[PDB]
Amino acid sequence: SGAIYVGNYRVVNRHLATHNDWANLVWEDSSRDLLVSSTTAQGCDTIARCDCQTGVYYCSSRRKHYPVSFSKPSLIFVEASEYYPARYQSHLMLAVGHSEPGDCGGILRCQHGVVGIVSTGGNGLVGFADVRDLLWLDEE
Ligand SMILES: CSc1ccccc1CC(=O)N1CCC[C@H]2C(=O)NC[C@H]21
Ligand SMILES: [Zn+2]
Repeated sequence: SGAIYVGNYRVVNRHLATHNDWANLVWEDSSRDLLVSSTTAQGCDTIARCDCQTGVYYCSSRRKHYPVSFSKPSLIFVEASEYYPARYQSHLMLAVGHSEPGDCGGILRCQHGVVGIVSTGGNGLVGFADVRDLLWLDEE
């Protein structure tokens, strides 16, 4: 589990969104595994606006933050899981690292801010849904 809290937005994995998220929906995209809902309180996270390929992510199944090198956002075939059939996720970045399903939501960050959230994994790879192209998270 986990979310990004920027401005009056809450960014979560679409597959982990709650009824309150869906009842206060701003935007969702199943191909990216992302959903954004509105919040009453303002958040403290800042979104990175960059092309970094190195950063640090939180792994809840290890209670640890790990430094990683990750790929540029791309269209990756991802194997079937409990929440999705086997399909080609978009805007996904891969790194070598440990993950189990409940680590979805952990933040990946660089020197500029939040880069994305854990979305997939398997065989020692972890997959992050990028948010750096969602410029509208910075306003309104
Ligand atoms: C961070 S999500 C994760 C991490 C480690 C293991 C599994 C998951 C998610 C998950 O349920 N599956 C099904 C089993 C095969 C895996 C794969 O290659 N793609 C999806 C993935
Ligand atoms: Zn950066």
